[PDB]
Amino acid sequence: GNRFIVFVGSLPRDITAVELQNHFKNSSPDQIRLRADKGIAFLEFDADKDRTGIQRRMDIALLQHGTLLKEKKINVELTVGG
Repeated sequence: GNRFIVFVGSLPRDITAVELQNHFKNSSPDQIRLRADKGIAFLEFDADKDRTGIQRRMDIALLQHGTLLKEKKINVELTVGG
């Protein structure tokens, strides 16, 4: 309902939660679940936490689309509404 999810993928085989937390630290996610099985993860963000702040939190997370992580390039897209 009052939350959105970030589809992050293409992650390295050796990925660590430390490297996930430090990336999205500024965007402040609610949920963090890494699935190395497909090199993807799920990051929920509580929209109810801030009606006018959830936007920037998503922007900051979305800006990581194509960033480099542990010598791999990763993707970031929306997941909820398609």
